[PDB]
Amino acid sequence: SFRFGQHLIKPSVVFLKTELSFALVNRKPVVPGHVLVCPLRPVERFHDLRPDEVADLFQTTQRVGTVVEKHFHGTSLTFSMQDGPEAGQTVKHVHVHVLPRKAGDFSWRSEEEMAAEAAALRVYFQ
Amino acid sequence: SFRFGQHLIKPSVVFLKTELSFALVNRKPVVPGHVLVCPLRPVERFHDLRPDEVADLFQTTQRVGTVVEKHFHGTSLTFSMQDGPEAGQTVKHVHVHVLPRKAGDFSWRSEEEMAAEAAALRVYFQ
Repeated sequence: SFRFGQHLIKPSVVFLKTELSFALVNRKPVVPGHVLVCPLRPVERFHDLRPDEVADLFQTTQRVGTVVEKHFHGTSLTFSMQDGPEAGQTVKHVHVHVLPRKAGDFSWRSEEEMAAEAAALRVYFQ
Repeated sequence: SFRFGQHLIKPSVVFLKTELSFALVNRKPVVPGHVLVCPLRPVERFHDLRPDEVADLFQTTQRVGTVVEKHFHGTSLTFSMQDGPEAGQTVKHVHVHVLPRKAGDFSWRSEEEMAAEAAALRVYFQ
């Protein structure tokens, strides 16, 4: 349904889609609620996004961060974008990792279980 | 000159200031060209920025990242925002760390030396 690098995400796991971005649940979160926010348009590097895709990528990231920090009971969030091969980018598509954080906080999901974290998450988005 | 948490940055070390954001050189970069991009307005948490401050924080971060990746010869960039106490936020002011990255890449500056990286950097900004 949704394009992410050279993988096709099923909407079942996509919990937000805006005018220019989309958000998905992780097949292997680093921590609970580890979600990703990407631009719909498939570009590998951050300097490739027109300015609007940027305002829309990060406005959406603000929103999502708040939801997962709430739903997953964290008290802080970590945002991180590995921009390019020497920075960690495996899948070649701009993407921000949003991880909720817990006091002294510090794998493989089933298409249906991820499908469950997704529906849970859609609820906070009006 | 510029407010960052409860420290007052001298413009000598500020190399970019937009309509709503500013960028500074690090008194102790983790790697060369480790710069920070913050909202002018002093808020501690990312959900506190109105939407425009967000579009302006991250459009500016796009620009800056490109400059430091160039000037400092990296081939990738790492962007990371420690949003809140349980995520690493020491100084309590929204801020994105932009670090240039190098193939297998992997402290205290003088007000005047930082003042030098700054002037160097201002040059790429028209």
